[PDB]
Amino acid sequence: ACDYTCGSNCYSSSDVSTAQAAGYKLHEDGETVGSNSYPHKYNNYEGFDFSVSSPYYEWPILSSGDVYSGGSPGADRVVFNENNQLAGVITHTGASGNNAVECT
Ligand SMILES: Nc1nc2c(ncn2[C@@H]2O[C@H](CO)[C@@H](O)[C@H]2OP(=O)(O)O)c(=O)[nH]1
Ligand SMILES: [Ca+2]
Repeated sequence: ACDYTCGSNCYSSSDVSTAQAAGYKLHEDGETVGSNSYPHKYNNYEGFDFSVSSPYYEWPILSSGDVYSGGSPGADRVVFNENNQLAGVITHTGASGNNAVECT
């Protein structure tokens, strides 16, 4: 079973932790990757009830299991905060335009 399911993509807690560590590492170094500059602030326009405090940052999580290193970020994102706490896993899949929904 998936710990997080973003559309058709299935993620385990281990996939999420691995992606989160990568994103957070770049964040503490003031570094960014990809044409879209990841990680970057996640504004929470959707107003998800993250139990973890802001500010929030998003980083891509890939269905291939690889850690994001530039190139196509796909539609899935791990969201974490300043304390390296997981806020949630979200996706653009199944959401109109640039909106996002949570992975269930
Ligand atoms: N849907 C959504 N996108 C956000 C938010 N904060 C940052 N973004 C990013 O801003 C872009 C334009 O709104 C989005 O496509 C998304 O980038 P990602 O593609 O990196 O997820 C947010 O709170 N909601
Ligand atoms: Ca996996």
